[PDB]
Parts: sequence; C-alpha cells; structure tokens
Amino acid sequence: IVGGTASVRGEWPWQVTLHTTSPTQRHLCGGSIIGNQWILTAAHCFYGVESPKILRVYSGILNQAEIAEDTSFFGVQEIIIHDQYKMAESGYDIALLKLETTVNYADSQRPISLPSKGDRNVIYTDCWVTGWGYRKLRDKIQNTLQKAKIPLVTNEECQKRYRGHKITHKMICAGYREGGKDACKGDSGGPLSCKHNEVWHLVGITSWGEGCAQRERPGVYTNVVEYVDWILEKTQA
Ligand SMILES: *[C@](=O)([C]([C][C][C][N]C([N])=[N])[N]C(=O)[C]([N]C(=O)C(=O)C1=[C][C]=[C]C(Cl)=[C]1)[C]([C])[C])C1=N[C]=[C]S1
Repeated sequence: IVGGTASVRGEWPWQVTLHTTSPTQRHLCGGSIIGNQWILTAAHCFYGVESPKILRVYSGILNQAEIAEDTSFFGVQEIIIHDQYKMAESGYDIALLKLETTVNYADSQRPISLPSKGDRNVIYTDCWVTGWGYRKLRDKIQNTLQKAKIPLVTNEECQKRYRGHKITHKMICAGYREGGKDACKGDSGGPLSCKHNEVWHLVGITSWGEGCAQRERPGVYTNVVEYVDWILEKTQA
C-alpha cells in the first residue's frame, strides 16, 4: 500500500495474508474471508504454484512479525481459478481457496459480506484498500498491515487512463487523479472494502495497475459483484 497508514489491530478482520513455503516461507498475496472455509483472492497470485500444499493462510494478523514457525495457520485443500482467467490485465482475476479446516470466527477474524446485484447503483464514498504490499515501487513486504482510503472512479474515466488496455465492466478502479495512494506489489488478492450503511462489502479484489500510485493511473480491481453467481456455483458442494 502506497501512501497509507498502519491499521488498527482487528480493523480488517476479513483480511488474510497468504504465504507460500517455497523455497522458504514468505508473504505471497492478500485475501478475504468470505466463508468459514473460503478465501476470495486474485487468480494471478498462483502463478508457478503447482500445488496448494505449499500454501498457508493466516488470519487475524496485523504484523507479519506475529507469524513464526509455531504460529497456527489454515492449510489449503483446493485452489479454484476462474476458467476464463488468463492474466490480470485481461480480467477474470479471481480465485477461491478452499481451506482444509474451518475458520472459527472471532473479533480478530470474520467474513466480509459480498456485494449485491441491487447495490450496483450505489455510490461508494468510503472505500479502503489494505495489505502488506509495497510502499514504493522498490520496497519490500511491510510488517504492519497498511490501509488507505481511495475514491472509486467510473469505468469511463478509468479507460481514459489506460489506453491500449480494455477496462471491462467486470473490473472497477479506484485512485486519485494526482496519485499518491494506491495498492502495490504484494497487495494483490487483497480486498477493496467499502462501508455503506454501516456495513462493509467486498467491492473489489486488488489486481493490477501501471506502477503504483502514479498520477492518472487508478488501481484496477476485480469487480466482485460481477462474480457473485460464480462464487455461489464454486462454493456449493
Ligand atoms: C500484486 O500485489 C500486484 C498489485 C498491483 C496493484 N497495483 C496498483 N497500481 N494498484 N499485482 C501485480 O504486480 C500484477 N501486475 C501489475 O500490476 C503490472 O504492473 C501490470 C500488469 C498489466 C498491465 C500494466 Cl499497465 C501493469 C501481477 C499480474 C504480477 C502482486 N501480484 C503478484 C506479486 S505482487
């Protein structure tokens, strides 16, 4: 996260940090708890991942420092990548992680409600992007979960900032015309939370962007509401 600040512990209870143990353990991507055994994240986060056996999901984390060898984690039983996904910039950057065990909700870890189809006409004026991603285009995984408030931008406006690219209705953008605040390397898979009527909704999934926080370069996110049917279909046994 560029231009953000340290989060308060438990402030984003749905946020998880997905680690890979290969070659040695490190943070890979962000993700969101949406069900007792389901994490929603970006599909482009499993590039090179041949098995879910090397994945570890940590919930209720604020500082990466809390993660040690003796720290409990959730194993991944299955990685579900949208069948139309090819690459982030082309869209369909969405994936489900079916945990090996169930998450016991608590104030430190609880699910975020998915957007509705009747809420596609709602104007989000309180959206936040979070993660342990980069702070600069040349930094490392941040220790403390960062947060940043960023305004959504219309798709027509976003398309203007991404010539040569196709910004579809299955994507959604957020950013300041002047830049300064945005997601960055490592925030991928993270949630783009928006509070409406005292209720948080998973509006987007951090996906891509030209660089980080550059002026006239809004961050691009998977437009979750366009995948509620897919999510239902893939999560039902
Ligand atoms: C993700 O954490 C990052 C998150 C990008 C968010 N960026 C932003 N400005 N809001 N994702 C990536 O690094 C993906 N690639 C790009 O963003 C890349 O710069 C790009 C891709 C297509 C078109 C353009 Cl113009 C720029 C990803 C596809 C690698 C991470 N995901 C993996 C490691 S960090």
